Amino acid sequence: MHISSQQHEKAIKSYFDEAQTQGVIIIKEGKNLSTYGNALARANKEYVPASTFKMLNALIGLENHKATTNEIFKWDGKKRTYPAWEKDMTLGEAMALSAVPVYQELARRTGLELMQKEVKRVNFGNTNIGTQVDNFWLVGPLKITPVQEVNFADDLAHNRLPFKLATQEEVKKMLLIKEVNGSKIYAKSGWGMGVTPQVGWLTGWVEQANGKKIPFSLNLEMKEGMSGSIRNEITYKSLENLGII
Ligand SMILES: *[B]([O])([O])C1=[C][C]=[C]C([N]C(=O)OC([C])([C])[C])=[C]1
Ligand SMILES: O=C[C@H](O)CO
Ligand SMILES: O=C[C@H](O)CO
Repeated sequence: MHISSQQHEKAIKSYFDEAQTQGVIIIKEGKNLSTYGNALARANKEYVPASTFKMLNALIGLENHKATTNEIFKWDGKKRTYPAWEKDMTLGEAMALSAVPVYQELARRTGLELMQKEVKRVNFGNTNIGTQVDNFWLVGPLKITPVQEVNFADDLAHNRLPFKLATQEEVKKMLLIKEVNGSKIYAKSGWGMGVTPQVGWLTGWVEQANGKKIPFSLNLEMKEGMSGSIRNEITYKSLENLGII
């Protein structure tokens, strides 16, 4: 509309600056990528995917019959970092809670050889999973750029990934995080705990009421003390500033 690009860029930059971190949000409209934020050079830099990999882990596990969407993964009874992980849950529940143990079990079911084949087949990030099937998305060697993440989101949103349609639809159902006046936001957060500096992600898309899908990827540095919700807050403020929601 009437707001200048200068003003949108200043606003979105300010959301990162006010959080006292450095980051970017990339938005894709059709084929065009737009880069906003306070550290634009991050757009083509590699970071661990962290829990954003759960989207791909789920696609792989479902496609390869290593789980179903109704299967309840039982809690083993051992102490976890958060109480919400000390419970039985499905893949979709684990997606929302970013329950690493569930997705480590899924990864171990898939196994190293198949996992590597599938990550290569999808062309995800640097494509390298190394030798440890249960943490390769967390500590390396798998890495991905924000441009690659928004492009993955665009692929999933439009059922373009090399998986069955129904596999993609199943995973997409797991990713609904917010509804805002008629728009739906599908996304997965990431937080690279135990990498340094720590990366934060929120990668997904907006499905507008008219059916248009607008992929995005937020990437920032998570600082001591920071709440995970800052990823969501910056994302929503940016999308709102641009009129996408
Ligand atoms: B994900 O939301 O980025 C996520 C959830 C839980 C835990 C981790 N990372 C993690 O446990 O990393 C090690 C390095 C294994 C402590 C990430
Ligand atoms: O990393 C530190 C902050 O961006 C300072 O305002
Ligand atoms: O940039 C994105 C492509 O999707 C991966 O090489």
